[PDB]
Amino acid sequence: MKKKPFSILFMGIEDYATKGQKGRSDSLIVVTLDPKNKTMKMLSIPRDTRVQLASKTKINAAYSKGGKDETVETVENFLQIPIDKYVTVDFDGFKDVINEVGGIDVDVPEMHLNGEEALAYADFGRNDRQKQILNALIDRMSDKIAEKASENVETNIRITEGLALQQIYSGFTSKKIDTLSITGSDLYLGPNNTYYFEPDATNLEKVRKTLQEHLDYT
Repeated sequence: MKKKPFSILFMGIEDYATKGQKGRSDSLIVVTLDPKNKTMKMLSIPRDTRVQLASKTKINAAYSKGGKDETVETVENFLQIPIDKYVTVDFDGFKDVINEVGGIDVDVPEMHLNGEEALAYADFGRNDRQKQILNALIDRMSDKIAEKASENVETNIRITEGLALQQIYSGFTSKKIDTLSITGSDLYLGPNNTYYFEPDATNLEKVRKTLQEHLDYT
């Protein structure tokens, strides 16, 4: 595996059976990796962020009207960086994969936790707990667990690469991820009061530059 930096979009569903306005994603987390330098940054995109979908401006419910490929292109558009790898997991598949690696501890407002727990252990308060979980999973190992956990998710991360990665990132990596944030305010629209997260322009542009530089990308 080359050691060029690259991005991963983790998308969390409930379905795999998504169809109407009810297919939407629950979690969107982006990680950027720079293997050569054993680095990593991480970003959470709040479900209600108000974006142009890949022309009104709606939440990032691009999965519902296009599936994975739409969420990916919306996110690329929103972050101005290429998404190289993706990972989509269900509610079960999630719980599952956690059991697999052995479960893991977090923290809670520490303790271990079972698929069901962590799974239920989970805007912007939910968001902190999700990175918590990812963060725990990443620490939970910094050979078959892959094969299994992998055939349970939509992804384009091959086996060789995954193994190459936990190998490169065994050393130096635990609570070091440079975690970024999308900062915005509340915006309510219409009578019924449909809620939107409106991201702060200024921060967005600093998040973009940060990631762009980490991917070595203009």
